Amino acid sequence: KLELRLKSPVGAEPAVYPWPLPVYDKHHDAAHEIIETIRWVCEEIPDLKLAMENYVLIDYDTKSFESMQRLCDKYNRAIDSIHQLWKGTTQPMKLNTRPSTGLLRHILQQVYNHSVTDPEKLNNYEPTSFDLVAQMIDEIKMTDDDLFVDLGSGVGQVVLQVAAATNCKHHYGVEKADIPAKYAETMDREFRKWMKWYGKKHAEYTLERGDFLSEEWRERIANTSVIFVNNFAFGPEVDHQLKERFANMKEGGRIVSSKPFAPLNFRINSRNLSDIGTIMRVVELSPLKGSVGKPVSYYLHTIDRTILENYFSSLKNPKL
Ligand SMILES: CC(C)N(C[C@H]1O[C@@H](n2cnc3c(N)ncnc32)[C@H](O)[C@@H]1O)[C@H]1C[C@@H](CCc2nc3cc(C(C)(C)C)ccc3[nH]2)C1
Repeated sequence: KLELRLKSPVGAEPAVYPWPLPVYDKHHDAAHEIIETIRWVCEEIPDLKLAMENYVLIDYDTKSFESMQRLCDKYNRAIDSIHQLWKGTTQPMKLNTRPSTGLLRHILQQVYNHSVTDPEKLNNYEPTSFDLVAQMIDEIKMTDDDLFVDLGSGVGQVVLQVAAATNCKHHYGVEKADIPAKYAETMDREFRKWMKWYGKKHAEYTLERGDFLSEEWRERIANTSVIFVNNFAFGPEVDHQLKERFANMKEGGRIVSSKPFAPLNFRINSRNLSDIGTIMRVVELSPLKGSVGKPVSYYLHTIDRTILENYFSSLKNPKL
């Protein structure tokens, strides 16, 4: 049918690619997706690499189908070879694995390229976040008991990313507007599709329609251990409304944001006991060197009512 097919490394349904090979944006074509996909699978399987590298030269002219099929076939043949070896005394790769950071960037990238049909329909109302978000996840030091929500989910790329790098129960995304929430519906599928295509595990997640300020979410925000929220352009109305939901939150949970929900040099005194800063720490996170008003940093808030307790331990016994 004048097309290309890649064979899944765990005998899942192959990836179909129509010719000519679609270009998605100024820096992303499906041609390189392929090349990437291949060398990423070569990564999981040292054997496939062994069967490929010692023969392949990696590079081909992407303009020619006669040259792209040349590679795909080579790859597809190497796959069968390994699958045969999978019938021998040797074990296959462990199926219950999470993606390595490197791999996952590529995966989410595919999910974007394939689901975002019109890369302009949202980018008009919106203004690599991956590397950034990755940093935050190491900073969050997430434990198997936490719950995560992205407030204002968008198409939920982060929702997905957290779901693959951490290890917890149903993680959630909340999106009000129909457009990005609609894209999220197919973003759900492709992600789950490609994950199976690669044979990698991901925590349960759910990309939802709704407003986070609404009555129902008041409750849920309080139950959620980890909160990512990009609040750069939020405006005082909504900013205050969040602080109240964050108030109810359990002890020790975290909030990551572009803008601080509590001042940085916050000392507790007379006319500030009502303020949210009383129940949380706010340490500043330094930005990754390759990501973009140039001067920007980030803020990690941790629920700490010992901050408060100390002030009420101090009103008893003035040492000065
Ligand atoms: C500016 C943020 C909040 N957001 C805008 C979206 O918020 C949505 N939104 C507005 N108010 C809404 C409402 N009350 N309920 C439902 N959703 C609403 C709105 O529809 C819009 O699509 C965009 C971020 C993008 C989602 C992916 C994402 N990038 C993140 C970056 C970060 C950093 C800054 C800490 C690194 C953290 C989390 C991220 N998630 C969508």
